[PDB]
Amino acid sequence: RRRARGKSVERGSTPLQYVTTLGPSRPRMGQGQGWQKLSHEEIILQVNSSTAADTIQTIPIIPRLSVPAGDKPIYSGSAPHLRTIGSAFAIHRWRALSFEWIPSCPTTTPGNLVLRFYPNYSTETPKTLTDLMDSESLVLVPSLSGKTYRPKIETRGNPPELRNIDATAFSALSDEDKGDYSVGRLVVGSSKQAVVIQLGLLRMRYSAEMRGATSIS
Amino acid sequence: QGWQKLSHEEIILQVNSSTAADTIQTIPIIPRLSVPAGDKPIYSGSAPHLRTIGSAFAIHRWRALSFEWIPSCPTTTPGNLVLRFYPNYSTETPKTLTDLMDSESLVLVPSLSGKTYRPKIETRGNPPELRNIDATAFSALSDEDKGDYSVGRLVVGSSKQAVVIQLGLLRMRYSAEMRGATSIS
Amino acid sequence: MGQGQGWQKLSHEEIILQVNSSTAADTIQTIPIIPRLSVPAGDKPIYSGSAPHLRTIGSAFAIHRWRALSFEWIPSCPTTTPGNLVLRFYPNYSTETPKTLTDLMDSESLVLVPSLSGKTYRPKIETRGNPPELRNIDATAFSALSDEDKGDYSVGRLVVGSSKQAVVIQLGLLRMRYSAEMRGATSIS
Amino acid sequence: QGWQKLSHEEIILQVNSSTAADTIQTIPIIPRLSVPAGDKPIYSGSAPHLRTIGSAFAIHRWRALSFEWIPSCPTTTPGNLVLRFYPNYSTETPKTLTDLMDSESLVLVPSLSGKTYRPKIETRGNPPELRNIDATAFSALSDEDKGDYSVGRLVVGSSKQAVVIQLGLLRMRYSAEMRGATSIS
Amino acid sequence: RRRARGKSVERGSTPLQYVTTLGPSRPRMGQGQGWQKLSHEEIILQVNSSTAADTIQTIPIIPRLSVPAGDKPIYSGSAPHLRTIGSAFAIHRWRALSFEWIPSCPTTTPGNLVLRFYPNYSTETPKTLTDLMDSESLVLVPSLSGKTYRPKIETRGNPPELRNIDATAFSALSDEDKGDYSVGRLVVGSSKQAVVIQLGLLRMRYSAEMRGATSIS
Amino acid sequence: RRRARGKSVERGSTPLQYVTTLGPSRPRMGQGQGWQKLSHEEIILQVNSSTAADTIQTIPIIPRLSVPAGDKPIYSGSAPHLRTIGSAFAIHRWRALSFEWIPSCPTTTPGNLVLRFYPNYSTETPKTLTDLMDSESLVLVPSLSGKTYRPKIETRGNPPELRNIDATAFSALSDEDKGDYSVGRLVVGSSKQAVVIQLGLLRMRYSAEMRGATSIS
RNA sequence: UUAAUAUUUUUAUUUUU
RNA sequence: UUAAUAUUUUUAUUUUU
Ligand SMILES: [Ca+2]
Ligand SMILES: [Ca+2]
Ligand SMILES: [Ca+2]
Repeated sequence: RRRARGKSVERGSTPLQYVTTLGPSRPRMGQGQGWQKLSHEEIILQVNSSTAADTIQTIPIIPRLSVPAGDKPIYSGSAPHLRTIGSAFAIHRWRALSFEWIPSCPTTTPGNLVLRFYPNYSTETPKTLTDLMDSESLVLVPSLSGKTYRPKIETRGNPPELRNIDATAFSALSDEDKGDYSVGRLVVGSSKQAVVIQLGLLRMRYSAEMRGATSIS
Repeated sequence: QGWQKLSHEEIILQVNSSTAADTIQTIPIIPRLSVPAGDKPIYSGSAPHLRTIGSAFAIHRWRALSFEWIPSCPTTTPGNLVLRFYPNYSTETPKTLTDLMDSESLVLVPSLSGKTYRPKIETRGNPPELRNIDATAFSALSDEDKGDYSVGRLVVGSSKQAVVIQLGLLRMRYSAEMRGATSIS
Repeated sequence: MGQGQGWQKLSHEEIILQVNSSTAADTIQTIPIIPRLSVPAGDKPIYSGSAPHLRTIGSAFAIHRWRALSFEWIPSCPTTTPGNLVLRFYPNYSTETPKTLTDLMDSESLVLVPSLSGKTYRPKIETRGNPPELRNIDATAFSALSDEDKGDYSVGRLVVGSSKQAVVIQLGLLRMRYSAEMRGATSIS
Repeated sequence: QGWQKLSHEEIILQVNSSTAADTIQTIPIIPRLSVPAGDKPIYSGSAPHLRTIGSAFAIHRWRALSFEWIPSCPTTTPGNLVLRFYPNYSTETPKTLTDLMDSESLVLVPSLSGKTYRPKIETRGNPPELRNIDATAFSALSDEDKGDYSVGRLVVGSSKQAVVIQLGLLRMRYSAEMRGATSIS
Repeated sequence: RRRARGKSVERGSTPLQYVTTLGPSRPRMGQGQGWQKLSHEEIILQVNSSTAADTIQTIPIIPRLSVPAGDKPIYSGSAPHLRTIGSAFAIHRWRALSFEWIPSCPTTTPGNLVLRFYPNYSTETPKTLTDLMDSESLVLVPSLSGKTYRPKIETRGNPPELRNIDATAFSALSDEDKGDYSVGRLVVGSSKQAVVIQLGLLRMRYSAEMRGATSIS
Repeated sequence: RRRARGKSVERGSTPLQYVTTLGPSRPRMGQGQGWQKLSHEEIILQVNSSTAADTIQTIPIIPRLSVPAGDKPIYSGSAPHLRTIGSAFAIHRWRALSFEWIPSCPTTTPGNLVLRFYPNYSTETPKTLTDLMDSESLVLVPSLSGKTYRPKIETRGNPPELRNIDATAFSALSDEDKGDYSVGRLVVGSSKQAVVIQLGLLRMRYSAEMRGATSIS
C-alpha cells in the first residue's frame, strides 16, 4: 500500500468455510489492588437454530454463569471456569468484556446472527429478529468469522462493584433487583434455517476482578 | 461510551389550589415524567418532550437540575408555596405545610416571580447510572426499588386559597445524559 | 435571556432497511435522508426505510443539521448469491433517478457483491462549520412535497439498487452511522 | 456587498384579552411586518417604521432580535403571558396555553415588568439571506415556501381575564441588514 | 502624469464607432476542492430594439441558461457551453460573474441601455425604463464600450450551493421555488430607436463551480 | 521463484466466488494537443442470462453510448459520463479502449461468456455461441475475474477522426454509414443457465479524445 | 495526545497519529 | 493590510497602498 490514488477497486476471493480451531488455553490468574484478577476466554454458548422459527436467547452477564437449575429456564450460557473461580468471591467488577462469534457453518448458510447488550433488565426484550437488530448490535452472516461485540460498560477508573450470586437464585430475582448482581444481559438472536444446524459458538473474552471470600455455594 | 446528552427546560406542573385544604403533591424525578395511568395516582407532574426522548433510552444520569416557580396569581394572593427535594423514597412524606417547609426548602409568597430551587445531586465525575421506566410502572414499585429508577422526588406544597384558583406553574431546567437505545417500533 | 433552545447533538447507528429481491426484475429503492425516517403512509410509495429510534427522537425537534453520515452494507445471503448490490447518494432531489442497475453504478457509487460483509459508503455532504439547517417533517407528509420543496427538508436520498435473483430472497440489511444535531422543541403529547 | 444596516426597537403588538377564552395569536418575523390586508388574518402584529424601510429592500438577514413584554395591567391581574419562537413554519401550532408554554418559552404574570425573550437565530458570520415580502402576500403562501421569507414566528399566548382588558404591549428590539433596492415610485 | 496642479481640463476625441472583435477563445476547465471549475465568457444575449416602444428583457442567472421550450417563453439568454457543462452536475455556486456590454452601433444612436440584477425573484419587475434604472444598475449610451456590470453576489468563502435545473422546467417553477435554483435575474432594459437596429450584445464573464454527477437531461 | 528446474507442478486453491468491489472513482479530464481528453472506466452492460436460450448482445463503440430510444432496439450498453461529455463535441478518436469482465456469480455457474469486436458493421453477426467464439474473442467461465478484452484498434500516431452522433440516430444509420461514426461493435455472447441469473457486469476502460464544440443534443 | 461539533451546577459525540 | 463612519446576542459602508 502507498499513496497516489487510482480508482480503488479491491478484488478478493471467498472460501467455502471460515475455519477456526480452539486449542488448549490457560486462564490467567493474578493478584491486584486488593482484588483478584482473572482474564480468560471460554465458550459460553452453542447456537443451534430450528426450522420452526427464529431463535432469541438471553445470557445474563454474571460471574457464576451457568444454566438456572430449574425446569423451563429463562436463561442460557455456561462459563465453567469463570463460575468456579467467582463462586469464591462476593463482589465483582468488569475490566474487559467482549463476545466473539465463532462460526461453525459454510458460507452457504444464509440468514443473520445478532448480538445485542441491554444495560437494564427492565427493558422490553424483543421478540422479532428485526426489532432486535434495530440498533446497538453486531449483525453478520452466520458463516463469517473474526467479528466480536463489545458491551458498552464502564471499565475505566473504578467501575461500580456488583455482587456475585448463583445462576438459579439470580434467575429467581425480580427485575429491579437483578441490577445489583449484573451489568446487563446479552441477547443472542439467530435466524432460522432450512434444516437443523449449529450455526456457531459464542466465545466470551474477559477480565473480571473479584473480592470478598465466601464458603461453599 | 454511548451517552447522548440533552439539556433543556420544560414546565412540568400546574399548581391550582383547592379551598377544602392545603395541597401537597409530589413529582418523581424520572426522565419519562408523566402522570401514572392508574385510578387516583400518587405522582403528579408531566414533561412531554423530555419523556418522548427518554422513551428512547434505557439509562440516564443527571448533570444539572433546578426548578423554577412561575406565578399565575396576583400580589394579593396569601399563603406560601413550598418546594423541597427528597433524596430517598423511603423517607416519611410530610402531610403538613409547616412540616414540609421545615428545612432544605424553597418557600415564598405565591405571587413572587423568578425564584429557583436546586436539589442536592451528584453531577460531578460520573453519577450513578439510573434505569428509566414509565410513570405508571414506577409508582407501582416498592420504595426500596424506586431508588434505582430515580434521583428522588420533588414535593410541592401550597396554601389553600379563598376560592379555587391557579397559583402558578413549576418549571424544570435540566441536562440529562441517556444511553441504551430501546425499541420504539 | 433566551430559554434553552440550543442544539442537541445525537450520534448513533441504526439499521434502516431490509433489502429483499424480486424475480420480476432488478430492484431500485430510495431512502430519503430525514431524521423522522419511516415509510410513507401511501400505497405504491416512492421511499423505503425506517429508523424507529432516530425518528422517535427526531419527532421531538423541528430542525436538524447533519454532521456525520455513512451507510454500511450487512449481507444476509449466501456466498453463492449472484449479481451485485449498489449504493448511490443523490444530493439534488430534482435529478431523475436512473432507470438501469448499470448506469446507477457511476463515479460516485459503491458496487459490491451481496454476500460481501464489511463495506461502507460515505456520501459527500457539507458537515463543516455550520451546514444548512433543515426542517424536520414526517415521512408521509414529506413524500407529498414537490421536489423543489423537498430540499429544505432533506439532505439527499440514498438509492439502493440490486440485481434480481432466481427466486425471492433477503439480500441483506443496510445500516446508518450518523450524527445529527436538532433544535426547536415540539409538542409530543 | 450592498448591505444596509438598521438597528432599532419598535412596539409591534398590543395584547388585549377576551373573556370568552384564552387568546393565542402569532406574529410572523418579517421586516415588512403589518397585519394581512385580508378578511380573517392568520397573523398578528405590525411594525410601521421597520416595514416602511423594509419596503425599500428585497433581501434581509438578522443580526440581533429579542422581544420585551411591557405590561399595561395591575398587579392584581391573574393568569400568565406566554412568548414562544418557532423556527419552522411547518410546525404544528399550539392551541392551548399549557401546550404552548411547554418549553423554550418566556412565561410570566401579565403585570411583571421588564422581561425579555431571545429567539434562537444564527447571527454569526453570514446567516442565510431571506427575501422579504408584504404581510398579505406572505400569509398567503405554503408553509414550505414561508421559510425563504422569514426566520420564524413568535406565538403569543395569554390567559383570558374576568373582563375585557389590555394586558400589555410587546416590543421588538432588533438589528437587520437589508439589500437589493426596490421601486417605491 | 505628475504632481503640480494646473486647472485640469482634459481634452479628447470621440469615434464614430467603438469597435470590438471577439476572436476564438478557449473555455478553461479545472479540478478543484472536490468541485469542478469552469471559467469562460460567452455572449448570452442579443439586444435588438423595436421602434414601437422600449424593451425590457430578463435573463435568469442559471448554469443551464437557454431559452424555455415554451411558446412565447418569459426568459431570454442562451449560454451554450456553460449549459452543456453544467447539464452534467446537480449543484453549482458562483465564484466570479459579470455582464459586459458589447456595443454594435454608432456613437450616433441615442437613448440608454440598462443592466440591473435582482436577488429575489419575488421582486416587482419594473415596466418602465425609468423605474428600472433607478438604482443598482449599469446605465450607459448604447454606443459606449468596455463597461461591465457585476451582480452583488457572495463569492467569498463558501457561497451557498444552488441546484442545477433545466431552463424550461425552471421557467415553470413558482417564485418562492426559483430561489433554490438561481442567484437572481438580470433585467436588460433598452430604449427604443428611430428604426429596427441591434444595439449590441451582452457578454457574460464567469467562473462557476459544480458538483454531483447527473445522467441525460 | 528462481532457476534450477524441477518438474514444475503448480498447486493452488479456488474460491467459491471471485469478489470485486467498485468504489467511487473520479473520471480524469484534460486538455491536449488541441483536443479534449477524458480517461475513465464505467460499467456499460449488465448480462442477465435467460433459461430459454443463449444470449447474444451487441454494443456499438460510440462516445454517446446509450440504448436506442425505441421499441425492440438493437444496441445495448449505456456509458453515462462518456456520453454527457461527448455530447458536447462533434469529433472523437480513441487512445485506449478495453472491456473488462466483472463476474457477479459463483464458481459453480457453468457455461462461458464471450467477448468479440467486429471492425465493420457490414459483417455477418453470428447467432451461435459457438460461431461467435471461433476467433478473435475473449472466452472464459462466467465466474472468473480480472480478464479483459482489448479491441484491435489503431491508437498510435493520429488515429482516424470519427464523428459523434446520438445513439438512436446512429441506430438508424445504414451499415455503410455507421463506419464514419464508430470504430466497431462489441458482441457479447453468454450461454444460458439453469435459471434466471445475472452472470456479471461488463466494464469499459477508456481514453477518448474529442474536439469541435456543439450545442444541445 | 491532537482536531471538529453540541451543552453548561456536568460531560457526551465523531475523526486523526 | 491600513485610515474614517455607524450598530452591538452581529456586521455593514466609504477610501488609500
Ligand atoms: Ca433493589
Ligand atoms: Ca422552497
Ligand atoms: Ca459513407
